[PDB]
Amino acid sequence: ATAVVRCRTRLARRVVAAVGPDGLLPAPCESRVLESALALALLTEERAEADATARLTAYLRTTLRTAPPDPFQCAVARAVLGGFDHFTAGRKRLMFRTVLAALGATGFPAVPWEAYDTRPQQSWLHMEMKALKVLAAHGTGHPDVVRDEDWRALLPALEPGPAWECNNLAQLLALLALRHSPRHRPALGDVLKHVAGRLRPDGGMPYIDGMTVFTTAAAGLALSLLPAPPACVTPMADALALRRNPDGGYGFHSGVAQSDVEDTCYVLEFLRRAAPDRHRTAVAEAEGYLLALRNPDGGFPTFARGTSSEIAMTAAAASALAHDPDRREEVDEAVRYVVRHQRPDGTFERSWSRNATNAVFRAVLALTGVAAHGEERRSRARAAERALAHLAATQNGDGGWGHAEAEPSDPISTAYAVIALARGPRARPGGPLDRALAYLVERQHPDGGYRSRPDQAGPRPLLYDVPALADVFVLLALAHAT
Ligand SMILES: CC(C)=CCC/C(C)=C\CC/C(C)=C/COP(=O)(O)OP(=O)(O)O
Ligand SMILES: [Mg+2]
Ligand SMILES: [Mg+2]
Repeated sequence: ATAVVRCRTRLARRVVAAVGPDGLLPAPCESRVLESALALALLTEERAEADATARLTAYLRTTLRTAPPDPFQCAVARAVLGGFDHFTAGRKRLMFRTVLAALGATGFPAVPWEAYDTRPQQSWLHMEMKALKVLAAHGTGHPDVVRDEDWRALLPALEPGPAWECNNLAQLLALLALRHSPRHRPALGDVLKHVAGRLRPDGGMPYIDGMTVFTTAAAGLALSLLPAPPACVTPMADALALRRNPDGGYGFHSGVAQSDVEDTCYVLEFLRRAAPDRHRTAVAEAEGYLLALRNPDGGFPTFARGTSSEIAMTAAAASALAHDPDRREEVDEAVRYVVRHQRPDGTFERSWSRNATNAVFRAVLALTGVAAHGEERRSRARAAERALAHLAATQNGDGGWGHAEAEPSDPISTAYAVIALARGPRARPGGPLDRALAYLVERQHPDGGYRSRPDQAGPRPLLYDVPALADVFVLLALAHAT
C-alpha cells in the first residue's frame, strides 16, 4: 500500500509490542531539572544520602550544558548548585517567585499571607501552596504565622513509599517546608530514603511517577481506530476500568485518586469503541463523572466544578458524551461554548499542552463529530474551517508544526494538526494534510517509533517529558487519517 499505511503498520506493531500482559503501556516520566534541584536542596540541607546528592549534582550540571530547559528551571538549578496567557497566571507568579526565594535566589513576595490560600481543586495544588506559604513564613522570619491547618495539608508527604498522587514536586516542596517543624521531623528520615531511591538511571528526579493511565487510554483509542484492532485492546480496557476512581473518573497514573476530565474522556472514548458492553458500567460511571462536573456556562473544568471551564476540556467532554443521544442538550451547549471562545485568528488556547495544535484538534473533533444541521451546522462548519485555515497558514516548510507558529516542527504537534485536518476535505496531492503525513513518514525512526520534544506541561507552563506519548499520538493521527 501507500508509504503512510506502511508507516502506520510499523508504528502499530511497536505500540502493540509495548503493551504489557497486565494490559498497560508503561509511560515513565523523564528526569526534570526542577525536581532534581529541589531534591538536591532537600537532601543537602538534611546532610543525607551522599550518593544520591552527588548523582543529582552531576545530572544537573550535565543537563545545564547539553539540554538546558526554560529559564525558570535553569535559575532554580543555578540557585541550588551555588506572556503566560492563562487564567492561572498570578498564582504561578507567586508560586514561582516563592520557590526561587526559598532557594535563596530572590526576595520573598511582599504579599498578604492569604495570597497563598486557594479554593479546593487539584488535590496537590493545595499542598503545594501551603508548603510555599510555610517556606515564606519561615524564610521571612515569621514562623509564628503558620497555622495548624497549614501543617495538616502537608501530612501526606510524610507517608512512606511513592509520592502521594504520584507528584514528586508536591512532596518535595512539602518536605522542604516540613523540615522546619520540630513536631514533624521524626517522620523525615524514612521519606528521605524513599526520595533518594527514586533517582533515574541518569541521576535525576522525575516530575511524576508516570502517565500510564492517560497513555494506555490514548494508545487503546488509537489501536481501536485501526482497520483491524489487535486483541490486546481488551486487556487494556480491563486494565483501565479496574483503575477507575469512586467518582467514576480516572487519574493520569496508577494510584492517582484525583480524577480529571482529560483522562476520563480518553478512557471513555476508548471503552465506547473497544468494550461498550464488557465495560458498560465503567462507561456509564464516566459519563456521570463528566456530567456532575459541568459548569453552568456550558463548559467543563479540568478537575473541579466552579473553577474556570477550559476550551480543550469542554471540547473533549463534548466528543466523549456525544455517543449517547440522551446527552444531546449538554453536548450542544458544550459545542456552543467552543464556538463562542474561538479567537479572531481561528485559534483557541494553550493549557495542558504547549502547542497551539492541541486545542485546535480537540475543537475540530467536537465541531465535526456532533452531528448538526441547519444554522448550527453552518456555524460549526465555519468555526472548524477557520481552525483548519489557521493550521494551513502556520504550517512549516517541512510540512510539520511546532509549539508556536515560528517554532521548528515536532511529531506530536504535527500529529494533533493531522487529526484536525483528517476531519477536513480529502487530502489533495501537495495539500496541507498530505504534506504533514509525508512529514510523519520521514520522521519515523528505524525502530518504528518517534522521538519528539515533549508537549505536556505541569505546573503550566513547565514542560515535562513522557516519551511513550510520541508513538501513541502519532499512531492516533495516522489511524484517524487513513
Ligand atoms: C494531559 C493531562 C492528563 C491533562 C490533565 C493534567 C493532569 C491531571 C495530568 C498532567 C500531570 C499533572 C500532575 C500536572 C498537573 O500539574 P498542576 O497541578 O500543578 O497544574 P497547574 O498548576 O498548572 O494548574
Ligand atoms: Mg500548581
Ligand atoms: Mg504540580
